[PDB]
Amino acid sequence: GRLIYTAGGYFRQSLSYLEAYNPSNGSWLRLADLQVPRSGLAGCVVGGLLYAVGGRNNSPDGNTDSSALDCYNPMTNQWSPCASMSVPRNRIGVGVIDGHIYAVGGSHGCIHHSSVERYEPERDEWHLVAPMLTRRIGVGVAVLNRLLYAVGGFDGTNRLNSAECYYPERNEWRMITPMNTIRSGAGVCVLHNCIYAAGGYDGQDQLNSVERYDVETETWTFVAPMRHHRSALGITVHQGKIYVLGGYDGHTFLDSVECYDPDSDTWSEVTRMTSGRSGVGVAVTMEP
Ligand SMILES: CN(C)C(=O)c1cccc(-c2cccc(-n3ncc(C(=O)O)c3C3CC3)c2)c1
Ligand SMILES: [Cl-]
Repeated sequence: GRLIYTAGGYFRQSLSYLEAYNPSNGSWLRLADLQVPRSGLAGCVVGGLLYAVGGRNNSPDGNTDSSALDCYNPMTNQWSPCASMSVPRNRIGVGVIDGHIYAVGGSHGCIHHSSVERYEPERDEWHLVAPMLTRRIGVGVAVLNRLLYAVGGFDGTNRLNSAECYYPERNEWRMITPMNTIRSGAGVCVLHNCIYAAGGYDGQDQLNSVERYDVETETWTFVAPMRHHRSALGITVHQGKIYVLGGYDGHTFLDSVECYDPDSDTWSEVTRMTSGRSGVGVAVTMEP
């Protein structure tokens, strides 16, 4: 079976939790802590291994942006450090193409990155690629048809409705149709032929709205809203369904986990995290 892994996050300070949720039986397992607490990180999976990428340790002892890449092996329940990125990237987005990890955007102090870099597990090496056309932190990233999409975020002055696409064989970014909603710190994922953008912050309010981009029609369409307004949510896909994990609603650090069924176009509550938190990294792989 396959589990939904949530790594890190934020409640009062950055967290080192790694916990796994099993959709088949409702259960949560607490597994080995991150070596370094971090919020604003991304999770991804390559070759059955879980990776935690970037973030920031917000701690009473000081605040440190992370250039770290760390690898969790479910077989051993151990974290191993990998090569660090060129730069710290808090509020990062990541996507996997052809067994390589793309690290996109994020912040280092007041630096809002447009830069993008690619990790090759077989060589344990990062290399920079073409930068985005826009500086983006709190950027949503998704992969569809071996193309990489960067969606919304914050450019240092404004939250963004814009999005762009990276064409690996041209090493080139191009704008796509902008979303119907400004979204920073949203959850972005892919399901079937569509990129979904769920929640986020629009500059004024946390959002419950959810819209999806069909690459064949180049248009964004709203689907049913989530039950909870949320920014800095985790999102993943498990068995053809979107799961959104935690985030912040303007009032509470949510423990709510909601699940979207695209056939009924409905959201439902499925479980709650063991504790409320925002800014987690999420991905899916085999059980330990
Ligand atoms: C209430 N606290 C501070 C938290 O919940 C929190 C804590 C740590 C980390 C994050 C986080 C994670 C990912 C992205 C972003 N992000 N990136 C950009 C913007 C923006 O406001 O535009 C944001 C905010 C809306 C979520 C933040 C949020
Ligand atoms: Cl932060």
